[PDB]
Amino acid sequence: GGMQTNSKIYIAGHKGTAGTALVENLQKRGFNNLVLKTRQELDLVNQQAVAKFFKEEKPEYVFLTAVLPCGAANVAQRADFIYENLMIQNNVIHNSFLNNVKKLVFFGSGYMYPENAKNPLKEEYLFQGDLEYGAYSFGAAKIAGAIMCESYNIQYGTNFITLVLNNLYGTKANFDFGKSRVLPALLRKFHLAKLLSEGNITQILQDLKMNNFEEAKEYLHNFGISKKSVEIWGTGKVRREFIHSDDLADVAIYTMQNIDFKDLIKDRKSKNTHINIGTGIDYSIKEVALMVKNIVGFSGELVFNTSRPDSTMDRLMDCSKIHSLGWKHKIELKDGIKMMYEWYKTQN
Amino acid sequence: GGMQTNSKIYIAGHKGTAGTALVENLQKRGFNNLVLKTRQELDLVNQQAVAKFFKEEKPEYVFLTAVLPCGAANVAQRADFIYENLMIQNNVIHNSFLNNVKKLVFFGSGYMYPENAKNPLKEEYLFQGDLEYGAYSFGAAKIAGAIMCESYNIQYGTNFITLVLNNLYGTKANFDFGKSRVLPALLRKFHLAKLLSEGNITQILQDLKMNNFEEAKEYLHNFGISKKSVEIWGTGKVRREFIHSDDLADVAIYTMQNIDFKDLIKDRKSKNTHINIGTGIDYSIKEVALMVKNIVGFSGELVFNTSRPDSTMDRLMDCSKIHSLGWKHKIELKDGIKMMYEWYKTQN
Ligand SMILES: NC(=O)C1=CN([C@@H]2O[C@H](COP(=O)(O)OP(=O)(O)OC[C@H]3O[C@@H](n4cnc5c(N)ncnc54)[C@H](OP(=O)(O)O)[C@@H]3O)[C@@H](O)[C@H]2O)C=CC1
Ligand SMILES: NC(=O)C1=CN([C@@H]2O[C@H](COP(=O)(O)OP(=O)(O)OC[C@H]3O[C@@H](n4cnc5c(N)ncnc54)[C@H](OP(=O)(O)O)[C@@H]3O)[C@@H](O)[C@H]2O)C=CC1
Repeated sequence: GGMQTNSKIYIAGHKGTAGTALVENLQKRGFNNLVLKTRQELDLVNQQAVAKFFKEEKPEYVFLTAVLPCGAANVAQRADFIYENLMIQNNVIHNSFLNNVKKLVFFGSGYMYPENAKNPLKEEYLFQGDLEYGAYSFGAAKIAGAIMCESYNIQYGTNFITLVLNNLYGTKANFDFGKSRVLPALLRKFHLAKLLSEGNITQILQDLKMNNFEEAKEYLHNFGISKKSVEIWGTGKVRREFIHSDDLADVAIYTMQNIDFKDLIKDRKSKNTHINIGTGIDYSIKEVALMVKNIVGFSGELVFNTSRPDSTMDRLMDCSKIHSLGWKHKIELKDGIKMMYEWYKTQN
Repeated sequence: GGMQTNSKIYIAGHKGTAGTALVENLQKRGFNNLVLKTRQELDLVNQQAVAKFFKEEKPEYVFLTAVLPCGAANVAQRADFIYENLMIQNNVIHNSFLNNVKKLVFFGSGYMYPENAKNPLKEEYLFQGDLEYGAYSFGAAKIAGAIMCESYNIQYGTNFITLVLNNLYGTKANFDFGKSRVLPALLRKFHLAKLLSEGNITQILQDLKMNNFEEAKEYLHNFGISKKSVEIWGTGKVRREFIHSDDLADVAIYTMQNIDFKDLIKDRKSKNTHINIGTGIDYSIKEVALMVKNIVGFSGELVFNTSRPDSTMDRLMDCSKIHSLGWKHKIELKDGIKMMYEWYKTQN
């Protein structure tokens, strides 16, 4: 009946934001029989390496967090987003089946839903219109991962569950400036703005990768940071939903212990058995940036540059299905950002 | 203008219905430099074997015809349809790019289009609604195939074209009942029912490769074959489009010679760069069956078994795009069935 304290657990991609929170929350709950492989010891795109790993380690449970993620900086990698994510998904999912994995959890993305779908997004809005253009191939790969899980559950009686989320953040998130995840990057930008407005050359230099402070200030300004203001592109009315990675780990563990494919099936032709996860509430980028600015204590202005349009669709999950299955989020956004900022300050 | 007589051409899946016609057409047209590998010498799902083949063979052009087809007999293989076809597509397309293949042609399916799309199906109907339940995971795989070709073309400037077709038949078809498509299967059914009505036990045993007539008669009845009737599972009302594999080979070769990715993009609106191929004409399964019945000369009647959840989905391509690009079909259905039947009695 679900995971046991001695169950062998593989968290794929365990160094990422979701993966780190899954490791720490599993062991806080008493599950420490973990199998972990960094990218350098196991390239999940390589089918031979993945098949060898599953044959040797025989994990009983799998949390598949590894991804090549679509972001504003790397959007040109249209081919890589579909190839690499399809290969990770196929390799891990099929080899879990071959080696009699008990349950698996795969994480979907809100980019799998049509660009013009109604918010809040229901699980049955899959395939109801075209995907957003920049995330088109990434979203198609996420669709194929969700359909793969379901197709293995139907043909082979596996228990492979897809949980779909929008924006992740966490106590120990990826604040690196290249793969610019929305909430961690906003937090760091207001933190650097506060350090700049205080005249703190050293901690800026340490917090950045850099040794030339004039180069640092130019780098700050490219991201809208100034002594007396933070400027962000757009109207500020684009709306986003966020989930703290402790809540991500909480629902993923709850799914392992409680939600089986039979719990999701329709009366006949069962489809759309993926489950949305999230907090069910969204905020405008203006409301989020202001919450970060207050938590950080930056004294300067918040400015929205409406000359270059934000373009983006709103994304908010309808979480009524996971609620009915017995799980709801524990961390509200203001409390979650405060957790993230306290860890961030005690870091470098 | 592209492939030359001495260009090295790889036809993946060369022993199949599409692949056999492509091979004979290429050879008879003077292309003397073909690489062919059976499934036993090259498993296209195995990434390691495929990467070795391209690295060590360096084909210049690729026709990707290998597939796990979705038919009425194997509809239960819902997981194999998406995993196996995704792996074949991923391995061949990516290792083509990795080894500087000049051009590739991939075959999509009309199951990639929404079940309730209007007919004739336009290329832009991709993602405008859900897929039919039986072909769902197969159609999702074929969607990802078409999107990967386009994505590699966009990011890397490859020249990977997707041609999308509905029902395939051909002169040297697979008649083997475990995998045979609906037109070759109907052909063998009426032929067998004709032999049964004529009473020649010996020829039935030879066609079925059986040495017990009581087992033979049980096998025929279970496939709906009798002295006085052939039954078909369905209403017989659904309308489908068929293309003969010689026409498929012709348009695949015509595409390789004439149609480039740069021809397919309307500037910034580069999406739906797949191309429908077909004959532009529909037939109900009832119309097809008694056309087959009259060509084999069976004296009996059709019988329809209604079944709990029949397809109800028509499939007919809109071919305006390929027609404007300079190709039209040549082989009408009645002529193609007669070609197939003449080859059939050559084997039996
Ligand atoms: N974060 C978000 O805002 C969203 C997250 N999700 C989903 O949540 C899941 C995890 O997200 P997140 O935690 O943000 O992902 P991260 O990008 O933070 O971490 C991903 C992990 O995958 C590893 N990885 C990538 N490619 C390979 C590979 N070929 N072989 C081995 N390891 C590899 C990376 O390793 P390295 O660090 O060495 O590259 C990294 O540790 C993903 O499925 C993602 O799509 C869904 C929607 C949005
Ligand atoms: N038939 C129809 O009505 C429809 C057809 N299509 C299109 O038809 C195209 C192909 O037509 P067709 O040629 O008739 O399909 P077939 O199944 O007739 O041919 C498939 C070929 O690929 C080979 N193959 C399959 N898997 C592997 C593998 N893992 N390694 C090596 N070889 C493999 C098979 O070999 P083996 O014999 O060893 O399996 C066979 O020779 C597909 O791309 C599909 O899109 C689309 C929609 C409907």
